[PDB]
Amino acid sequence: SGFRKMAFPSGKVEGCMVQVTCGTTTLNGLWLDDVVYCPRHVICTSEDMLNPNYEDLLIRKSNHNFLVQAGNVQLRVIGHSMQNCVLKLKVDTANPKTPKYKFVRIQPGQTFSVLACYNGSPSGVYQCAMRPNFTIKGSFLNGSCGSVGFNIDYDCVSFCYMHHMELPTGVHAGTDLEGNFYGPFVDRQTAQAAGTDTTITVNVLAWLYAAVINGDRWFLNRFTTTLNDFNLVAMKYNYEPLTQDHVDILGPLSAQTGIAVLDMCASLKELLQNGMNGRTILGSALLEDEFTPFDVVRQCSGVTF
Amino acid sequence: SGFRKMAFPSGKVEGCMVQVTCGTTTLNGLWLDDVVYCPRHVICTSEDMLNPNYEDLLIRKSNHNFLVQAGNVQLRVIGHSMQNCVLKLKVDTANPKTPKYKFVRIQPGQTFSVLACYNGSPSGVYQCAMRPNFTIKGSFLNGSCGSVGFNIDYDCVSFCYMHHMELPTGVHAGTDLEGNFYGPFVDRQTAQAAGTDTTITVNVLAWLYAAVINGDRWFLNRFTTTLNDFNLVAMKYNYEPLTQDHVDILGPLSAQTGIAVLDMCASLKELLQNGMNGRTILGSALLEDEFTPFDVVRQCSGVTF
Ligand SMILES: O=C1C[C@@H](C(=O)N(c2ccc(N3CCCC3=O)cc2)c2cccc(Cl)c2)c2ccccc21
Ligand SMILES: O=C1C[C@@H](C(=O)N(c2ccc(N3CCCC3=O)cc2)c2cccc(Cl)c2)c2ccccc21
Ligand code: NA
Ligand code: NA
Ligand code: NA
Repeated sequence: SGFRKMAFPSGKVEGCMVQVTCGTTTLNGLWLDDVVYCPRHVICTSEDMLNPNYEDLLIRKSNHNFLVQAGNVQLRVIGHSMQNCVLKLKVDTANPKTPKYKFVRIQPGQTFSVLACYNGSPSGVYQCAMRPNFTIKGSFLNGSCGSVGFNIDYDCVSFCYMHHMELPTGVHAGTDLEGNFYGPFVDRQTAQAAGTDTTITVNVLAWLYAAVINGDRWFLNRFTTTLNDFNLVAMKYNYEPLTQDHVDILGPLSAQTGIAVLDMCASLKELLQNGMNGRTILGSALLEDEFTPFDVVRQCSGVTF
Repeated sequence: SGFRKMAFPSGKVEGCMVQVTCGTTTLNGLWLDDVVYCPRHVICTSEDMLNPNYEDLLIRKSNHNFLVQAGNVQLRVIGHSMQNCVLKLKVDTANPKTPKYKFVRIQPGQTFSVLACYNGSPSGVYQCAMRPNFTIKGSFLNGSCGSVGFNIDYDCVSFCYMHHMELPTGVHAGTDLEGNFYGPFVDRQTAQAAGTDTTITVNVLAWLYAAVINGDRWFLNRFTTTLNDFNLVAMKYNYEPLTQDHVDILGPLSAQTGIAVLDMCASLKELLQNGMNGRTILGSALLEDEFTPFDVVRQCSGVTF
């Protein structure tokens, strides 16, 4: 028992992190097989960040202008290319620590672990969600660019995020590993609007199921609702509308607990309308939305990698 | 910017985890150099757990009764010995992935990362604190015994915790790596009192400093206090008394922010007495106490290992 915000064990990813330097600019890269992936703004000076012409900037660079260090080992760069907002540096050595891996583009509301890195060295790991507005609420300082987000299934690492920028509002933006931003963002030092965000309803409901499995049960009530009725409440409180596909995904937790999804929705509706009355659920005084239904089942069943 | 409950990168520890089986009972062990460390209740059956005579149970075991598997590496056991509540299995192979390491006994209020493991395989990592009453609020299922807690400083892993037990209250108890329990606990399936817990005041203050550094400043007030006055409030709210040693440890954050420690104490006093009025600090609606002053500085300054 217990329920924590648990990250994937980071060692398979740690072995892939390198330092990339171009002129005087340094950030992290990801070394998989004989390619290093990093944010393309490695080729910028501070002057350039306001409005970079990345194609013109990169034309000034040759292979020997990219220094890649993996611990104390220098890698030889033999090719470079830009793909969207990432650079791909071909190196003459396959990383011996390459895990089984895939690149995935995750959906809003999905979770992943971040390995925060500086100078190609890991500093910490934490779990977060992709917000409905395609930002993440991370913890990142200058130099953290090229830090990656991932999920692990048994021996296979699915990379989903590469960190690029902090917005002037203090939330974080980045790309998939093919260099396409999540959300409307561009890699330039400019104020940039993020959507209105919303709370990830299916995750809240998953966490309430977690709470019940752990014996926090005070918020269960004698009420039920309908999808339509609940969705009126969701709208008012800036929650995502619930769909039957969400109901289906919550079926395992419903069966495990015996609590019908729409009954748990009725519990949630009462918490939205009445608040928590100075009580807590799984150590939280807010409704928590950074656990997926898959996360709840995996933590509550001890799955390993 | 941003502030998250960040764990240490777990790779150096993942390479030390092994499966230990004795008869039909399986749990995790920690393979360092040519020794494997695990909880001594590996030698029990379910019927033994109510009142184990560990010395008598262990006298029935020889080296060949302990199976140790490191992935599919099967290790040969050439010696065994009990130290307090831990078994030490001497093996004929030094672990090639052994990090630089030390064993430490941490103090209540200090934090560490847990690598939760099952069958010798890592499932997740999360950060937690040693409570004032020497329990931890973890996430652990049957099979998790032998999972360890640690801190990393550059290249050196300081092991501080080995998981042993869930109490019937659903909080967790364990030992240092010399097998001595934190707290009054014994390794037996019996109800065991943990005694009154308290909030780790110096950590709450550290986290308020973190909040200020991150621009969450609404709780700063026009007031100051004294140590004595604050300690009366701490007592009423089951907070640890603040001492000048704690004030000294908070000096770096006080200097960074320009807020004198007793001024921050007065902000904390007002939050204790008035609550948060439906507001949040660093995404929490409670006062958080699982970050040490060293943790805040490390996260806010980007230190790597
Ligand atoms: O999470 C981050 C990463 C970083 C960031 O956001 N940058 C950034 C990247 C490179 C530089 N460089 C390059 C040359 C010398 C230098 O400092 C600076 C800032 C950024 C800004 C806007 C647009 C983009 Cl695409 C990127 C940052 C700075 C402060 C606090 C947090 C964070
Ligand atoms: O975090 C844990 C670890 C585990 C626990 O607490 N055990 C435990 C250890 C071994 C067995 N064994 C041995 C033989 C087959 C078997 O099941 C069982 C329970 C325990 C209980 C009381 C006293 C002590 Cl020292 C240990 C547990 C069970 C359920 C949920 C969570 C947790
Ligand atoms: Na997030
Ligand atoms: Na983004
Ligand atoms: Na303990």
